[PDB]
Amino acid sequence: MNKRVKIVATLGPAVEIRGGKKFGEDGYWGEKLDVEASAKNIAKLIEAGANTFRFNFSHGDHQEQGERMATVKLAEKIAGKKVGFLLDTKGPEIRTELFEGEAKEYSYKTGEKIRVATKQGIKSTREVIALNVAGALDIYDDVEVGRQVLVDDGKLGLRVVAKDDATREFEVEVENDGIIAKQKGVNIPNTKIPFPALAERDNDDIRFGLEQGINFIAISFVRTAKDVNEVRAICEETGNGHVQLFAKIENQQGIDNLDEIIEAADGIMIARGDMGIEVPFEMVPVYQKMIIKKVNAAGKVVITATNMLETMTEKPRATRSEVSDVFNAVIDGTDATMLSGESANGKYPLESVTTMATIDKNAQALLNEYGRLDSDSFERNSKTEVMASAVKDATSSMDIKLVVTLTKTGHTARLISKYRPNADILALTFDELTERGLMLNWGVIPMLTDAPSSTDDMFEIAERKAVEAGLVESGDDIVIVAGVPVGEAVRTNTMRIRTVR
Amino acid sequence: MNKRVKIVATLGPAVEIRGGKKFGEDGYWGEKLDVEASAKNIAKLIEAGANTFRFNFSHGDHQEQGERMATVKLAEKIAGKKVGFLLDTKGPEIRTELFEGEAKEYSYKTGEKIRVATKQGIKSTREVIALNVAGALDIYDDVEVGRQVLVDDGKLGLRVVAKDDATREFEVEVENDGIIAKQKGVNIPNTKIPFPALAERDNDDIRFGLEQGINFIAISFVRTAKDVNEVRAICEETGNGHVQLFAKIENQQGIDNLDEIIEAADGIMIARGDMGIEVPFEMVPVYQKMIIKKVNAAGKVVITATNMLETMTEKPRATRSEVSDVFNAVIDGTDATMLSGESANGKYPLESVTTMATIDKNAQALLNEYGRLDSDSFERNSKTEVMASAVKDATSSMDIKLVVTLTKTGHTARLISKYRPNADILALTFDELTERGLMLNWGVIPMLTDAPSSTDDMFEIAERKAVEAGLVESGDDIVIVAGVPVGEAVRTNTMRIRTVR
Amino acid sequence: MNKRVKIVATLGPAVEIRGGKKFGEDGYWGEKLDVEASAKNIAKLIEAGANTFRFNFSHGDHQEQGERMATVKLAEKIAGKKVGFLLDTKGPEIRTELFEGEAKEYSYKTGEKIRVATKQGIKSTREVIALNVAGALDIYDDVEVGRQVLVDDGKLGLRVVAKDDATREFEVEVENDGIIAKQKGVNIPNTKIPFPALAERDNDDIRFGLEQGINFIAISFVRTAKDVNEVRAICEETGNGHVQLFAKIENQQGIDNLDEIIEAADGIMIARGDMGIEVPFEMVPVYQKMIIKKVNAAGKVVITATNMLETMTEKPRATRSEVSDVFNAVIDGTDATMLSGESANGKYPLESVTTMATIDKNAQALLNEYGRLDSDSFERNSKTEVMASAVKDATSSMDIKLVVTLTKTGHTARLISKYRPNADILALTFDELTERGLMLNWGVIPMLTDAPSSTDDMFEIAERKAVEAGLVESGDDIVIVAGVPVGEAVRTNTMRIRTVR
Amino acid sequence: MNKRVKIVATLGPAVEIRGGKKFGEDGYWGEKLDVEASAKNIAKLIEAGANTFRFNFSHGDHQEQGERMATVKLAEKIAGKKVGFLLDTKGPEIRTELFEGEAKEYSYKTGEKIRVATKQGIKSTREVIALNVAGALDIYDDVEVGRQVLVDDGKLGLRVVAKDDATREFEVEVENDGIIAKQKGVNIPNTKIPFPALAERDNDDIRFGLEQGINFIAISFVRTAKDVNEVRAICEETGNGHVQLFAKIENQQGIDNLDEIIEAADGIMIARGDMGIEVPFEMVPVYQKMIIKKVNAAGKVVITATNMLETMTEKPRATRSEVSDVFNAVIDGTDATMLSGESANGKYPLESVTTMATIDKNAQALLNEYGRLDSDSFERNSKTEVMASAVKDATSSMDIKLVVTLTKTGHTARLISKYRPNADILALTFDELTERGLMLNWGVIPMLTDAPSSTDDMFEIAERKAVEAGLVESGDDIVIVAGVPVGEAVRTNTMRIRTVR
Ligand SMILES: O=P(O)(O)OC[C@H]1O[C@](O)(COP(=O)(O)O)[C@@H](O)[C@@H]1O
Ligand SMILES: O=P(O)(O)OC[C@H]1O[C@](O)(COP(=O)(O)O)[C@@H](O)[C@@H]1O
Ligand SMILES: [K+]
Ligand SMILES: [K+]
Ligand SMILES: [Mg+2]
Ligand SMILES: [Mg+2]
Repeated sequence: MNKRVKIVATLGPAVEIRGGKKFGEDGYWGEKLDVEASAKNIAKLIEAGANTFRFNFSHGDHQEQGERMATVKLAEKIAGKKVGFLLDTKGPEIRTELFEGEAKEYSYKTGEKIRVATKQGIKSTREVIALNVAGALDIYDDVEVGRQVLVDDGKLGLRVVAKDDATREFEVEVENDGIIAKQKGVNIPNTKIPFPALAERDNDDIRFGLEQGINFIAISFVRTAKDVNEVRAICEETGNGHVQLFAKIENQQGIDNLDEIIEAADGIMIARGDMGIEVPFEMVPVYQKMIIKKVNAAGKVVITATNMLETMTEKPRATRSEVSDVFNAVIDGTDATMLSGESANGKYPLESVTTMATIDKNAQALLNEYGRLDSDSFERNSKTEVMASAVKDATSSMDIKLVVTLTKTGHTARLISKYRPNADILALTFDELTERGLMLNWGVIPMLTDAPSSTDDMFEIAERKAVEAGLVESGDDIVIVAGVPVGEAVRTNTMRIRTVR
Repeated sequence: MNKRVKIVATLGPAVEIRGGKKFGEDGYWGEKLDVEASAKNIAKLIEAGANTFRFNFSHGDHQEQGERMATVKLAEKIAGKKVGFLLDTKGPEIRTELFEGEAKEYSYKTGEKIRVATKQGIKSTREVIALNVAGALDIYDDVEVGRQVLVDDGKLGLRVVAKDDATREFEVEVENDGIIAKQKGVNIPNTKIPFPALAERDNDDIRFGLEQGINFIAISFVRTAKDVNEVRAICEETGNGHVQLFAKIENQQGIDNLDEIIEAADGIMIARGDMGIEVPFEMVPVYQKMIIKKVNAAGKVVITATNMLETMTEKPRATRSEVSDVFNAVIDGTDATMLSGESANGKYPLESVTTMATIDKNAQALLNEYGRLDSDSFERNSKTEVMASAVKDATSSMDIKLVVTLTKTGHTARLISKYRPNADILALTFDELTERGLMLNWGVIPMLTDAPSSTDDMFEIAERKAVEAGLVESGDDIVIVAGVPVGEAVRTNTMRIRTVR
Repeated sequence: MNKRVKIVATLGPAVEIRGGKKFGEDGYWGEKLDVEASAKNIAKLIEAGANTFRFNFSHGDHQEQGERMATVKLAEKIAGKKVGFLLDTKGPEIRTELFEGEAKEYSYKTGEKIRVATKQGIKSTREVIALNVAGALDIYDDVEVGRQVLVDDGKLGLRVVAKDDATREFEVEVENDGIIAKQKGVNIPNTKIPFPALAERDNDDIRFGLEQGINFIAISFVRTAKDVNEVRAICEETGNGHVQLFAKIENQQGIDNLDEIIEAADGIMIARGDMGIEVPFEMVPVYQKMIIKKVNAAGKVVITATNMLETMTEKPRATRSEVSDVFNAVIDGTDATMLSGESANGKYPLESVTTMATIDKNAQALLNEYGRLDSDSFERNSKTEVMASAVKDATSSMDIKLVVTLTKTGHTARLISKYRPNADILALTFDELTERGLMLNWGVIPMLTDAPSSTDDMFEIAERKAVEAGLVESGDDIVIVAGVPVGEAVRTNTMRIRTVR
Repeated sequence: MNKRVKIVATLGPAVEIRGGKKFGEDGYWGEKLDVEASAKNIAKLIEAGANTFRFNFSHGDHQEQGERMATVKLAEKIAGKKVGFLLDTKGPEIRTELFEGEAKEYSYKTGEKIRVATKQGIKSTREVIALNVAGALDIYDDVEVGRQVLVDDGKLGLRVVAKDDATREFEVEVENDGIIAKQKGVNIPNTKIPFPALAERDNDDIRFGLEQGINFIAISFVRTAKDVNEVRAICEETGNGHVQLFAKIENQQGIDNLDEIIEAADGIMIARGDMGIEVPFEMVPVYQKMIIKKVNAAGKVVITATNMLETMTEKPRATRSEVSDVFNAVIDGTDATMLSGESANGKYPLESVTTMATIDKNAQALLNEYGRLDSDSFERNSKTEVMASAVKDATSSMDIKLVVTLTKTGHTARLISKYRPNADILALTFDELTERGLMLNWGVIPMLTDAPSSTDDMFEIAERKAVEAGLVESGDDIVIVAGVPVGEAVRTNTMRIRTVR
């Protein structure tokens, strides 16, 4: 079984050894990171099934993100397998503040009346919490009495009971027991804060990521096609046109403008953590099925994320609901499933990846019986798409071990992946950027190979590479597609059914 | 519009000029046939849409059949188009006898009591009719009182009211007004006459046809797989293995043994004239839909025949029921529609072919909306069949002007035809026997071409031949299939989508 | 088996005995009608399955039509079975005139030269054929040289070769051997004769028919809804609002206006004879399938007509194409099939009804497997229609012997019939007009009963009537619908599943 | 919106007030139960949508269970709403023992070494954990070194590293940080402990529960139909034949024997907590979808259980995966969803019921678009089932506000519920046992009414009861089913479509 559903694993201190000290150990942050040992841990995750690593710029500074990115490069060499590099931005969001005098939280216990400051560039006291609003907007006039301020994915709730004009402070009452922690999302539902289409912090973080070398950018809180277009401009201006942009849909505006966002973007990341707070929690499942169907229909990449194996942050086994959620996401038709704290911050990062790989592999087996996606309803809008439909027909007609595509830019691979064929898809490409770029497409196994010359037999190369990759053996039937001949073909125009020597 | 449904046209005196005298003219039979003029008439029928000519050995002697066959050869040269040659046998049947003293019929008017002789090798009187039973069986003991003797496709009915042992004669009463004519089918329903699996007259007629050069044999009254196998043995023994055998299903036994007959045969001819008398007339439509579905499922050829444009024997326009029957046969999924008396014996032979071509062409347009055949339900049982399914998918995905196959034996063409693609199928073949052999397959346009060498580009040849044939123009999209490379491919393994220069 | 598909039989001299003489015997016309002997012949057609008799006013005169209708009333008493009475109007048509002297017809040969008069109010001679043009129009200026004049369903073709202005006569050449009989329909394709809105002759014929007592009117050549509305006004004005109007679609204008025509009418008669000459003959099958689907969707009645068993006019058995046509019309979804010359003019009127009943009964058995109609796609537009859908669901769920509806106006029966349930429909109604009115609805067995009182058990009456009818026996399962209770119910609101005691 | 998907809420100390003290407050257990205050808390859960309360006999003792059941009877009076009573048996299971002294639990760290006693009838200490094995079995010889002992739904893992024959103790190493609380389920995968047919403890617990008055029994670890039959015998013997048995499928033996188990039982509880440890965790989603389809096909009840809103035990909002799990269970076709620790042990019992009701209500709205269940494939095996199919057809055909069934035993309501109609189902029944008995059927609103006499208008009563319920208003369309007339009817035989006055 080759795992068709791709895994995005968020990296962080959990797999990072510093000075021989593990995450949570006293004096850990004071130490310098141990690159080779940290690299070996990451390589296990690669071998376990991680197809792309996510670097959340919401937390670590550029030195932290850059060193972690460098470590993944050694991990690829240790593993002998390449992975995608994905950058997740802060976005038009609100996040929290530090405490005075050595405090890191207050036993925020239910029923008390306390305060949240709107004054920007400051820090907190037990009776008054400061919002490090991204950039430095003043939201005092945007929030009315009766609004709710939620801290840490909604773990703790604050009701605005009054507004103090003298200090520009909200007087709030704790609705339940919880923890106030730095760089924590703060959600204030039903609130129209006018944040910028692209904040300078995001612009700078993206440029830093582009200099390091990344393949994908996940843009937090995309509200319109404009949020995508601004990032696209930076990628094109810097000569990084190959970078794919995944819009993060996490609010009503992103949902209202979904069709326009899908058209501008290369894919969607269903950011359920913020979405379930910004919109009614009971509507997220409805939106998730609908987003997956729409993104697939557009031949784009969809990632399901947040709380998928949440319990695995503290325990070696996930809950029944967590396994069900990962299984259903695959059935709904997701290209990829994602791990956040489970891989970044948890006690069982490798176990979380292996557990997700096992469920994803089991669920792929039931796509024929229970799968929601319907390739039969699609309009075939181009000759390459007609070929992708034909390949899917071959995989339905007989037992096909592998579909091989010789693709220059990955277009043929994306269309074949879009059709969800009953076969793994080996994408033979001629450059590292195209190869890494296909890593989140459902069922695609990207493989680097020499660009073919006019005198080469591309069918022979496809069989040779598939055999080298260990994906096929003598007697197996494979479907191979290419644009023949090289140098005259305008597009993928040929389908061959071949029995492996 | 290229006519996908093939037409089988029975030849006869109607298009044959003898001594400058037309059929029906006094002294016509006494004259010698005019080959070139007769050839020009046949060429018009070829141009009108006849894809195969049927020679009924039930009527004319070997000199008549042989000269007619020779005339069709000149017609192909005049027309510039080749047609199939089909031989129809007498079979385990009963046919009628000559009258004494210059009489050719008696105004057989209803209610009289008269006689039918069983004595073989004799001739008739108004009060006593002789049965020229094929070969010379004695059926006197096979027919009981109360049985019905029907003459000329059931046009006239005789009820057996008594049996005279002294003369071995049946005493019958005329049930209705009609004509007793020579070499007329005589049906005696619910009668178990034990005729031979292969009569000597049939064996001799088939050998004569094989010496002349034929592509198909329609075997009258096939009751079991054995009837087909006996003919198959003669074809193989004489070096005529290329000949295809169409079983004629015209009785309950043929219907009971249909699955075995289909397996032994290359196709079925639904001989409705005898079938509608041998079995309840109201069941023929049920059998017709079922036979077409079964033969198509087997990738074999099905021909619907008898009374299709019957009125056109005497009038220039068919009845509403005749047009409906031809239209429905195409909708049911027939490969071919047939003309008997309309082309052989009628006053409007060319008009009958043109009328059938018009209805068949109109009906092909409604196959997507009303067509009974369902390719989706078929098991794809071989790699060439998987390719045929893939070609059908391409024709459904986008507008394909033509499907081209380079086929050595016609196997790929038959499987593509089986799938009923929304396109004409140009079958490029390397010998005349394969070319003529594909003439009754739905949508197949056979074309002769040089056998390809290892250095040829078969895709270029396919486009060149299609353009030469006038079937495609610049900008048209075509699907081309072949076994590449020539000399190493085991079978059709390649599908190419090409835009015509 | 009960025959679900209804039969319309055209009456004429064929079933009539004159002074102990049959049609086709010398001096037949000079003898008075043997009413009782003629009535006995008609009762046999009723017993054989004719559900309605058609009186073609294009033929003969009011006395002949009135006498024939009285004979049918006698035949209903002799058979103990009621039938519908249908009047077929002349419409905006051209008919050949009576001939001077004794002649009823003349035979013509290909190439003969004759004339066609345009002068109205005169009789034909063999050499000069006169026309009865609706509205007494002069068509001389409407017909150019080169136009074709066709006689009797296009059986005989006449070519206009010259025009004589002195006599306003067309000089024509006979194109094929044929007959020109008195009162035969004349078609002049590609001409635009300006026929009137409603000819006075049609107003007279309709008023005469309503006075005799009829249940249906088939309006010839309906061009627009106004043609239906004019007839509707006469039916309403005379207190004959119960009469149902079947628009005859026989020209391009009717096809073009089909939706408005269906909306105005109670049903459609597919008048294939004129339609096949008025429009390309190959399109009639396309139009037939489409009309049947549209009329059924509208919950109205569709009759397929002309040439269904044409050969049975002269012979005891129909052709294979004729049997195919009747079977396919049932499969297409027709409520009724019709006989014209076969029952009015032929040698086998009773046999023709019996043969059609046999084919129709066999075809009904294949509706589940091959039926074109799809009740699943219908919008249920009213509470009675929702009950009709529920009744069909019951018939699909289990073996239902009979559906019984207690209907004051037949609306519930029409809706149940629209749904094509897998059961016979016993329509218990309280007046003879409603009873005769349902005779052409698919599967409906109309039965007269006393109107139920508010103290009656309608479920018990339904079982008793079905049992007395011999339709069901002990242990049979039946579905019964009614509006309960009587006097409070505004519509059929109840469905009962009952086992026969 | 009425919540069609039923909720089972496990009761416990969480909703209980002891001497004016809440769960999670010092000295709570040393205070007498405040019955009235506890009853008021429970009434809120009833108001929020709990349809049945679950009493887990694996926990506490008969006095605690009996007192809790009495409090629920009080809560039913306070809410003016009735709920079902469900008893959950211990079954052939292993549970941790009570601890010596005050301790209810102990915390353990990874790598700690402790022992597990096999001796029965003793209490645990922190260093030596004792087990209550069903049937008081000695499992020492059944467990080898290297086996894993899991505690509390597999939350804590223990590895057997040595066996001490002197004390019959297992030496184990703690594999992950976790807690060992009293009376927690213990799983030892890949072992075959020979549990008895029905433990005497289960016989006692069931008899005690039946005496209190219960409507349902969930049988833990059903291995075969015999497990169901033994409980059934006790219910029947005691005159409690009305009690429904839900087999809990939580091991491979139950999965293997599912068809026989479903046949013996009234329903199935998908006990995912034990099932996820007993079988590969990735297979639970496959088994869940399959069990729901099979139970629904059988016209029986299916409950999905465990970890549905697990995070709500400690927090006010559930995770994204938890919400996905509840939504998917409804989409899969579950009759009911369940709360365990969330309602019995957590800080947010009322909120947990409210959150589940909200998700269940939203999910019901997407059943038309995404529902897995397909009533179209069912065989209608009886006349009442045919009526149920017809009712669903009515709800599909038009906007039906409510379906009302007058059912003596609830059979008609079960059949209507099986069909998943697009409407609420008001079940009018004549006894409280039938009424409580229908509380877990999908979409059924059970309502007590007087048994109708033969002079009563059942249709009028149905409308009046629906109106008094506030379920319908003037102009609403309702479908009513009944067996009419009362005293002659052997089953529901009538369907009425009625508009509310
Ligand atoms: O068939 P389409 O969808 O019009 O795509 C054609 C385009 O795709 C390409 O073939 C790219 O395909 P690959 O990257 O898979 O080789 C371009 O060369 C070409 O312009
Ligand atoms: O794919 P299948 O159905 O096994 O057929 C394979 C056979 O068909 C053939 O390719 C014939 O095909 P063509 O006659 O169309 O060239 C044979 O050479 C081969 O043995
Ligand atoms: K982020
Ligand atoms: K023959
Ligand atoms: Mg977010
Ligand atoms: Mg024959």
